[PDB]
Amino acid sequence: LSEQLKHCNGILKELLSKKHAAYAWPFYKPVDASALGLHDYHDIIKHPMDLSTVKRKMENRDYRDAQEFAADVRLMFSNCYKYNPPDHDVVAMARKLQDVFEFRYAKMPD
Ligand SMILES: Cc1sc2c(c1C)C(c1ccc(Cl)cc1)=N[C@@H](CC(=O)OC(C)(C)C)c1[nH]nc(C)[n+]1-2
Ligand code: NI
Ligand code: NI
Repeated sequence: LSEQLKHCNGILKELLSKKHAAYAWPFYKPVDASALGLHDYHDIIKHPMDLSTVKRKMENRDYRDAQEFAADVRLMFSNCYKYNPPDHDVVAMARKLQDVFEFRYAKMPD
């Protein structure tokens, strides 16, 4: 399951890669709610998450198993789906990146 964590790290690297940058970019760093004018963001989203935070957690050996990693990546998407109306541009981006994630996560070594 060090094997499994390596698969997770590969997925993370892919999500951050140029291949997917057109839709991944909003998820690169924490939402800066004040900068964006989203003064209700932290009232609605109790547990912010983004790919830089996932990357720091992976580098620090925070995640003890693949399931913990996947829960954080999915939290990041869920936050987007919670905050924004379903027809929003950023939601379309989240759905695309989540498709990339879920398909490759499903290829986890046993
Ligand atoms: C850096 C980031 S983080 C992010 C966004 C941006 C820009 C965008 C966004 C990204 C891409 C495109 Cl084409 C459009 C919007 N939207 C906001 C919510 C919003 O409504 O913000 C505006 C007030 C529209 C700025 C949002 N929700 N969740 C996330 C992760 N984001
Ligand atoms: Ni550990
Ligand atoms: Ni989960």
